[PDB]
Amino acid sequence: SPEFAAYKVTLVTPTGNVEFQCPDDVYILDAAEEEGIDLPYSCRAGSCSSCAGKLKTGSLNQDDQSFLDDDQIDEGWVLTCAAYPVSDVTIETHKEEEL
Ligand code: FES
Repeated sequence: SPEFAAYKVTLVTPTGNVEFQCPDDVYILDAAEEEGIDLPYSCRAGSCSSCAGKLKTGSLNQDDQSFLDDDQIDEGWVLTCAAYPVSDVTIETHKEEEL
């Protein structure tokens, strides 16, 4: 394993696909915001539905999330404020209305 790593995040947002590198120790939301992408949120603490997305491709660490149940994680749900990439990932954002 590397001392330092980042992963390519592809977000499929309502206004288009956007891509950026996300450090492996920065949450998806935080890294998107630093690149000027506006994503939904409210609690920023892993305990609500606001920042929900769907993982389409790759792997995440969501140890820091709590609101999604184990079946929802198995089904690909993501709380973007509380998720770290562990590989390159593609995530569809703005999926709250779907819960
Ligand atoms: S903004 Fe509440 S869980 Fe992410």
